[PDB]
Amino acid sequence: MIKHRPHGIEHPYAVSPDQRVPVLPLAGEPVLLGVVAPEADRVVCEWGTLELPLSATSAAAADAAALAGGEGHLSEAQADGAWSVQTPPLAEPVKYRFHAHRGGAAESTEWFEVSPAVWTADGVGEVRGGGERVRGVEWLVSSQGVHRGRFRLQLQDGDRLVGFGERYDALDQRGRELDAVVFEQYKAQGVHGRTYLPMPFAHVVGADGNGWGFHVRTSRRTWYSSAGNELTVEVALGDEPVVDLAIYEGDPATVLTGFLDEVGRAEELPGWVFRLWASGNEWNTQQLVTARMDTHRDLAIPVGAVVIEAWSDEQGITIWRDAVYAVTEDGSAHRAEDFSYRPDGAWPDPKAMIDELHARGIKVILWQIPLQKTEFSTGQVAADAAAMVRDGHAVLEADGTAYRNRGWWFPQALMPDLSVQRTRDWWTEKRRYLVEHFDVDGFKTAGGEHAWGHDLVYADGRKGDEGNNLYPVHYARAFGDLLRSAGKAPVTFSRAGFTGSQAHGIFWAGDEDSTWQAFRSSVTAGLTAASCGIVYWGWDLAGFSGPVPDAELYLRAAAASAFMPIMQYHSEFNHHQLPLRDRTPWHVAETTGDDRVVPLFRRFATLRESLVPYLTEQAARTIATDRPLMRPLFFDHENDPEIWNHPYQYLLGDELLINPVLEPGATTWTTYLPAGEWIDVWTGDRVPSGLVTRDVPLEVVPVYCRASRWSELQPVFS
Ligand SMILES: OC[C@H]1O[C@@H]2OC[C@H]3O[C@H](O[C@@H]4[C@@H](O)[C@@H](OC[C@H]5O[C@H](O[C@H]([C@H]2O)[C@@H]1O)[C@H](O)[C@@H](O)[C@@H]5O)O[C@H](CO)[C@H]4O)[C@H](O)[C@@H](O)[C@@H]3O
Repeated sequence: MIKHRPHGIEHPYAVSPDQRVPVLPLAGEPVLLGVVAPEADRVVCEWGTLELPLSATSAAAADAAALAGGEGHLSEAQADGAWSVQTPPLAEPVKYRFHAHRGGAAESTEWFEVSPAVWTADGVGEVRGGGERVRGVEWLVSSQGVHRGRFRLQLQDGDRLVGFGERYDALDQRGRELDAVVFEQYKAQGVHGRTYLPMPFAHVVGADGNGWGFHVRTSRRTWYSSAGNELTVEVALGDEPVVDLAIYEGDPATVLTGFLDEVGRAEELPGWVFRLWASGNEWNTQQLVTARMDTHRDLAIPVGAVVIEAWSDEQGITIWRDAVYAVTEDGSAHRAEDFSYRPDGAWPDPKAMIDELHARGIKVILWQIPLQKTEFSTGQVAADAAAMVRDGHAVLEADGTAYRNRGWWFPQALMPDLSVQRTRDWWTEKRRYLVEHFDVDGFKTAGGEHAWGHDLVYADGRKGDEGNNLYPVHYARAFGDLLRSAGKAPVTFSRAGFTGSQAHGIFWAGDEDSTWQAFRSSVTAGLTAASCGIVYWGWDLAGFSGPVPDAELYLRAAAASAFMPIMQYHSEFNHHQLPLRDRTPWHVAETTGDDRVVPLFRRFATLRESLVPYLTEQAARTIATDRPLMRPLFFDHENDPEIWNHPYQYLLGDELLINPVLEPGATTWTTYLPAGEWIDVWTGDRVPSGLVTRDVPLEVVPVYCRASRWSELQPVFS
């Protein structure tokens, strides 16, 4: 047997051994041809009129690590039935196929074709809307059609580029190469410069004149680079060679208003989301969740929400673990009364647990994935999978078969097609009893990045090249709507999204190690996301992955996060080994032996509770004025050049300036205070504008209040 798939697995940053590299060669480029034929003595390619012998070797891989989820998931530095050959350069369309044989038994692949492409300024295609800001329009064309547009936006000296969704490497992207595509990068997002939540939108800000911004209106992939005075924008295309480009003019907030008016905006969430969120993945039973929350109560560390990740049967992920019930063969949803819960099960009485948590004022959030596992051939999970295919609730391959997940996380799983209302209904209907009976307050909607390939088909008419980036938006929206339909606020908690995600729930920065570098990246992620209109945002403070963080990093992160839109701690699945990897304050104290951790965390959490009315009012202003909640200084201060030397500072709402302590061992910290009158919130003293240095013991993160509103904020800090 011999396999060749010209596009391959379509990992957006990687190639697979069965494919053509590159998929679309420029004219003059050679192409590398991979093929997988596990048992073959010899493999040849019939390439045009030539015959090209294949060596046994693969492309390549550092890409196989990538296909396994990247370095965070896999090493195994090394350790495949793969063959490859490099062709002559491509001067024209070539038809090719492959011939292989094992010891005198031969096979032939189907014919394939590849047409070389060239960049040209000549064409019927147009870039609409950029006015005189756009120069150098070119199109990437082949005998097949127009594949991509490209053009340049004029920049002025002093201009910064801030935007592009949620970014972990830098606030200002000028001088860098980046793209916008939804991808799950497992940790080290800043290092790779990738993101779960890209947007083809940015602020152009800081030149003497008034600033502006742009939105490429596409859900297809886009690429960006800036050198000298130009920003280069490359746009993947569908059948129509048109790029529609929106330009917004004004101060940064007004620029944002134009964008959000077009693509959507946050609505006001209940004030309780501003309290502390407690989480960890290994709280997998009723006993564990109640024990952890009891410890919160007993240590007097206030918590407003608890996330339960492994709550479920781990199959369909819509039923409590150990619940007993009659499987519905037709794949229909269950009523609450379908279920009974055994005394010895993982969750003997989940309603009583939730009622008690509610009585203490703690909200409850359940984990979700937009995936139906196929690895089980029996039970409810299998009945629902069959129902998805039968009734058309599954995202489809070009050939009409159901898409099977190509990623490393739950491979082969189906994706519910959330692009249309009927399937959004069907999928969330299975979760309805959780909200209506069990009174669950939210969903942590994890994942959403799983759709790979350009020719996938969605029921809304879109193909995968357009629709795959949109999928996480549909995903958050679906569960938001479930909550609304039960009369509850649309609180979804999501890592992934795209243009339009602004209007659905809450977002967290995703998976990271516990390191100062990850801490710094996360701040940048919140700042850039806010610049694009993502209002309720948080991260896993001091990281959820690997060994428990040291006291210093933990407390630095906790202090800063108390000043961020969403304060949450979290911990990754450890295989239930001992010792625990919990990120709870008391387990961190236990692990480090540091007796400052619990009392100082308590103070931060206690101050946090006092900040809820302020955060609530500021959130409402953010939603009304589009001036961000976690606010880079260029929004109010844009003509001040000095602000760009302190990219990790921000305004929390109008009145408070925050300066996270981002390095280990720091006994002092310097803050740049822009034009205005300031007050150190810890001493209540007046402070002048400009650079200000103060001591930073662990109980302090630098915070300053506008003098005129300090009367309102003073009780919070007393
Ligand atoms: O990159 C894929 C994935 O990696 C991590 O999970 C790998 C893990 O998946 C399966 O076990 C999971 C378990 O890890 C946990 O997942 C909750 C987790 O999901 C997201 O992060 C994961 C990594 O943990 C990432 O997507 C999310 O961002 C994070 O906040 C969450 O904590 O719990 C679920 C449910 O119990 C479990 O299915 C798989 O079984 C396991 O073998 C694999 O190592």
